Parts: sequence; structure tokens; C-alpha cells
Amino acid sequence: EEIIWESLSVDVGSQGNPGIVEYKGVDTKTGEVLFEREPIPIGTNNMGEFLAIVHGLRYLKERNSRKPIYSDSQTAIKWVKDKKAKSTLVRNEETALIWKLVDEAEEWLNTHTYETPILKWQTDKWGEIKADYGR
RNA sequence: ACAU
DNA sequence: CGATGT
Ligand SMILES: [K+]
Ligand SMILES: [Mg+2]
Ligand SMILES: [Mg+2]
Repeated sequence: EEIIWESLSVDVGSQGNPGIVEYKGVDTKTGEVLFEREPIPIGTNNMGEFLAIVHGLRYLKERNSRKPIYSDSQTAIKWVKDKKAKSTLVRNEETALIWKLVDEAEEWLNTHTYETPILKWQTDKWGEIKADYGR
């Protein structure tokens, strides 16, 4: 119904899927960029969306912030809820980095607690998420 | 089908 | 058009 403006919004950007993956988190109210991940040479859109949420969780926890996180990714929200990223991406030498980060993000989820609500950004009603890359 |  | 996901 109503955007919760006091929130963090995250999104992935890619060149190819699979392809080069990056992500960022922004203040939903102002668009201020709060974190950005260095591009990862090969990953999937959903792995990036998943890493972006988990990074958001870690970012907010470190700062003692109870703000919710918005993501537009049904998939990544579910993967975080499950603490398991069910990616189809082949595990080989060229995908090792993204899979290391995904594995480490799962590991963080399995060893830490959080109350952060992870909310679906309703793109159909509200337009593009504020963290979008514009491509 | 829906979400990317 | 192609790909990633539930
Ligand atoms: K984009
Ligand atoms: Mg997205
Ligand atoms: Mg986007």
C-alpha cells in the first residue's frame, strides 16, 4: 500500500546474465548511495540480488538500525528467508568468486541474527526501486 | 503465470 | 530477443 520511506533499498546491476555483477544500497528517501560492491566478473542476477540483501542486513546490523530493506527480487527475498541461495550457476573456476561470496553470505546468515523486515518493492505500483542501475 |  | 528464478 504505502512506501516505507525510512528504509534501505538494494538492487543488482549486470552486464550479461550470467555476466558481470554489481550491487548497491541506497537510502530510499533520498537516494544517497550507502554501499556499492565492486563488480564481480561472472555471476547471475539472482546471486547479485541475494548478496545485496545480505549486505544490507550486515550494514544495518553494524549500525544498530532497525530500518527495513526493500528488494524487487521475489527470488532473492525467498533465498534470504531460507538462508539458502538456490542458484543454477555452474560451480567452476570462472564462477568461483561469486560462489565464494554466496557461500560466505549464507554462512553469515547461519551465524547471526536480525529482525530487519525484508520487503518486496512493488515496482508495478511505485516504479523502479531507488537503487536501480537504470539499464 | 509471477518476480527479475 | 536471451538468461535467472519460484
Ligand atoms: K537497471
Ligand atoms: Mg532488481
Ligand atoms: Mg534494477
